[PDB]
Order: sequence, then C-alpha cells, then structure tokens
Amino acid sequence: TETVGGMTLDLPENPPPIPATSEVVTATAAQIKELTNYAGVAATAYCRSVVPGTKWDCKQCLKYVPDGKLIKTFTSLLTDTNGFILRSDAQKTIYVTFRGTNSFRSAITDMVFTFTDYSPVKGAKVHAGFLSSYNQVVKDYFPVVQDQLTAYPDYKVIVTGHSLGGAQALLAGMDLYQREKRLSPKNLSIYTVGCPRVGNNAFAYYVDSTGIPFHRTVHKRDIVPHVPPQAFGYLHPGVESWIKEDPADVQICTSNIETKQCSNSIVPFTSIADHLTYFGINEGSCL
Repeated sequence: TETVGGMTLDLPENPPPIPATSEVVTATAAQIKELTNYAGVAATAYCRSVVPGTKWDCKQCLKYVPDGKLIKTFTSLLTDTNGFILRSDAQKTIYVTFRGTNSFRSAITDMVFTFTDYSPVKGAKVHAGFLSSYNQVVKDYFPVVQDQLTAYPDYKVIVTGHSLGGAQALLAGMDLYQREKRLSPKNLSIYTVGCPRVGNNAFAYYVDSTGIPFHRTVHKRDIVPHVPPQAFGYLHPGVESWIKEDPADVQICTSNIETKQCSNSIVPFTSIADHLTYFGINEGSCL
C-alpha cells in the first residue's frame, strides 16, 4: 500500500526481522514497569468515560491509578485534542495527560510539516499544528496544575501522552518548566508512547538543556516516531526506550538525541498497526 516520508503504513510480508542489538542498555524490569504504568495512564485518555465522561472507572484507570481522582478534563474541538489532570495521593503524583485524534492513519497521511517559531527560545521551531493545539488547551490545564501543586506541594508532576498526545505532553512539560517555578528536574518528568517529532534541532537541544526527563517509548516498528522527517529539520530529544519484544527485550538508547541504534534501525519498514499497542496496552481505543 501507501507510504509517508518513504515509510510504510502497512508492513510488507518478509520485512527483514528486527536486527539484534548489542550506548544501549537493556531496560530493567523496574524501568519497564514504570514505562508501562505511564503508558497505561496515557491510554485512558482515549476512554470517553474519562473524557468527556469525567469518571475514573475505566479498566486501565483502576489498574494503574486505583486511587485516582480526576481534577479536570478538557477538549479542543478544532484538532480533537483532549486531556485531563488527575491526582493520586497514594503515588503522590499529579498527572497531566493528553491525546490528539484517534484517527491515526489519516492524521499521519495528512500531516503537514510546516513550522511555527517557538517563542520561548529564539531559533527553535515546532510543528505548527501541535503548537496551535497546545495554545488552545494551555488555558484549560495550566491553572489547575498550579492549584494542585499549591495544595500538594510535595507531589511530583508526570506529563504523559500517546501519539499526538505525546507532542502535547512535551510542550506542556516545557511550559511548566518555563512558567511554574516550583517545578524542576527533581519533580517534573515527561513520558510518551509513539511520540512524533515535535520541533527542530534547536528545539531539541533546548529540551535537553532543561534537564527535565523526557522518555520516548517506541513500540517495535511504529511509524509515528519517524514522522515528520528529519530531512525537513525535525529532531527528537529525549531518551528512546524501544520495545523490541515483550516482556523483557526493551532496549534503552541512553543518549538524549535520537540515534541509529534503536527504532530508527527498522526504517523504512514501519507500520501504523504497531502504534496501537504498547506493553500489551491498547492505545487509541480504550480496549
């Protein structure tokens, strides 16, 4: 079938098997568990009972944050960007979670690569679409994170998303770092699953300079972390955790600028199907 940026949407038959990986370190069980748990939280955003239902009783909800309390949900129609803030007293965590559209295949096939300037950092540019969506939802969530952190000032803030939601997560994390001075690398972290590239080289260097931990989990041959194209100027910051095969073969490329050794090693034999499951958790349909 079809390609985007030279990469398949549907996997051929007889793709080269995924090549063995021998810096790059195997994730421990504990690290896998933690990536899994925040992948699960990200998955709940696609549940209509959560947004806009405003309940926390979904399957992955009670599995990963059993004592969760929804503080706020929000939706921007124009790009179908949705999210929530949730607090766990048991885990001492304030969660900021986002998605974009659940129409994944069209979203990738129609995506346009145009940059807008990233105004906090001269020379830095981010995908114009992602940034417009962010500028809609920031009004909804930012005051609420400030308010919860005032009320629970010892809690950490975890920002998580799948797919286009991962783009919102990273933009939120950078905004929180910029404007909420009570947050730093000690108490703020960003986790994503199937995150596309979000900005240019300078944006990526900036993100790395903040020291805010940005985790990019990528599931086997998932196309989405490979768009938009590097050749257009885009570059991933963050540390890639690449699920090659569960339950134990998850490889960490510890460098904070994307490398050739994790999921970029399977390009251009990618798939949209691989975008839909992370650690056995369905991402996109609340299954």
